[PDB]
Amino acid sequence: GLVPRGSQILCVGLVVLDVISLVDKYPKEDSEIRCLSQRWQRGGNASNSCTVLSLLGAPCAFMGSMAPGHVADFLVADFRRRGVDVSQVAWQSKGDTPSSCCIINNSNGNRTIVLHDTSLPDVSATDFEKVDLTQFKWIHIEGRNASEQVKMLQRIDAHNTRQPPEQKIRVSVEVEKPREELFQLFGYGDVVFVSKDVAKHLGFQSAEEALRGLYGRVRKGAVLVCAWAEEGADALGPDGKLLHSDAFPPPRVVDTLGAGDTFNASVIFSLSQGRSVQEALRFGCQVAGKKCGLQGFDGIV
Amino acid sequence: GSQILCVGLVVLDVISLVDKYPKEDSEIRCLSQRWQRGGNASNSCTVLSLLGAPCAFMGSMAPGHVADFLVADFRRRGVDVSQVAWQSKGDTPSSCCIINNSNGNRTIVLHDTSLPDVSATDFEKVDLTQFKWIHIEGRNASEQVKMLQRIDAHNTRQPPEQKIRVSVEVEKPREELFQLFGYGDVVFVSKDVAKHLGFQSAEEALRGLYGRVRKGAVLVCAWAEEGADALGPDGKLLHSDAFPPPRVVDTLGAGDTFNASVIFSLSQGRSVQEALRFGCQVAGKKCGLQGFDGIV
Ligand SMILES: O=c1[nH]c2ccccc2nc1C(F)(F)F
Repeated sequence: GLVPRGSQILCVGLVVLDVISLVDKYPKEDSEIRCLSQRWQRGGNASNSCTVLSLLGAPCAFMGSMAPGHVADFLVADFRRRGVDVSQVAWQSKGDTPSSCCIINNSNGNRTIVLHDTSLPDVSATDFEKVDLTQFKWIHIEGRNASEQVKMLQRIDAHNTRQPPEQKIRVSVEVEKPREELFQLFGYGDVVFVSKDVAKHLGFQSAEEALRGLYGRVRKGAVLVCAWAEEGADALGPDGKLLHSDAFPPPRVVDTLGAGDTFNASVIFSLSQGRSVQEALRFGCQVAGKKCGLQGFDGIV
Repeated sequence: GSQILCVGLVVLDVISLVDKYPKEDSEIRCLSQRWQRGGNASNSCTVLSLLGAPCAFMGSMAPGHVADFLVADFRRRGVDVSQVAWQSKGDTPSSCCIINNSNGNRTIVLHDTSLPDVSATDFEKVDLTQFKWIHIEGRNASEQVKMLQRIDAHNTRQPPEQKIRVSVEVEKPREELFQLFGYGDVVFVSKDVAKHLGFQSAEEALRGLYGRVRKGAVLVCAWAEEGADALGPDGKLLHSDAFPPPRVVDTLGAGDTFNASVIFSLSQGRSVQEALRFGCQVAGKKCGLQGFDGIV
């Protein structure tokens, strides 16, 4: 139906069906064992950020690859359940909709993961060329297929060029996996989110070290953001003033799965609402903190 | 008396095909993913259907989007879902299956959804005149014995020409299930049940457990790559070497393929030797393929 002009936040990236099983002891190959509990969860960075923005009170839309089937059916119903607009999905004729199987040992708490197959093609620049951008006030891209995502990001810059400053689409990028191909995405977006893993792999031993060491890579006037678990988060703008927020840990830590995604979405939300980078770092840390003492995303606000 | 009835589980098998079994706390990526209609009695229905045998499934199912897929698989196959004991409380069971492509080993992490099992009450509603054979997957032993007694009673009232052949499977090493040994013309005992009783071969297990079977019953024990063995009233051991494929890619449901093919051959009046041999034959073809298409 009718989405008002420049009203939505779009998240471009991965959706996956995570089957999570809790077991007494790790299964030995060729065995038939019974789990304590089993959960079917909708995962993926851009998918999780959508759930959060819906819960935060934001009209939001997801854009990722899915193949028609029963896995896609569960995921779409979950998106819809979290009030996410699913009309921009790139429906693929060939490939398997991602599904990862996870095994949690009730004993040592260790996570054994069997990642989804590579069969499904990622969203292309041509798939993206087809999108009428006027309904989006902000577009967020989870770095995956950088070459292609660069063309998408050039398109938003092109769109923006012919628009008044009050009708310009704000853009954020996320470099979460420590893969070389992605490091070119640093040059795009008004807000750049770099992870602890990417920073550590690049050498940096802290968020100040990362932000001071990678700010050169950003486009003129961009804000480089880094969350460092318990150390809270830092942000660095074009003024050179390193901003910081201490973490807001929960009384006890329940589930940290999707905490960075909660951080990203909350920062995007705060900025989209006209708040300062400092007000936004604080908001992000408050919400990502509340989430960690919760099972899933129910009651994060 | 035409159809073959299978009593037991139906489970959604969420399959991931790996090149090597994952190490604890590791993070491997699978080659392919698939959903499959699992559960022992359900797998046996796929096989019987494929062998051209009119069959039916009776098991507990919760209406939903999972069961809708399962029923669409049964229907695509030709399995009579009419006897499904539909429940209201709970969800349909589901399992995570890691299939090692290199050797075909299958690791199953099962989620049993508390779904109430098919009871003697559900079974009394069944018209036993359409059935040629009845196979029961050892689950609620005390409850299934009542279902078995009901079949013997129908048999006493019928000529040897129109009697129902009955087969039982004891797959899990649960002491409740040993009562089933017990009933039925054919009794399938798994290698894992046999090992859990101190037996180190299919021949050992048969010589040991035969005393526990109904008078005139055939006790059958498959032993993976070591083939299968059988023992009847005559006290003569029957053996069948296996039919391994050059490259073993999927052992998920091989035992159910064996059981169903053994039932199929016997239902068609072939000797226990021929049936043993056919079971190994079909279980072998299946191990070289992913799933069940192309086993015939
Ligand atoms: O691995 C196997 N598992 C079986 C399980 C039951 C009956 C026959 C089987 N054959 C094989 C194989 F050796 F032929 F492949």
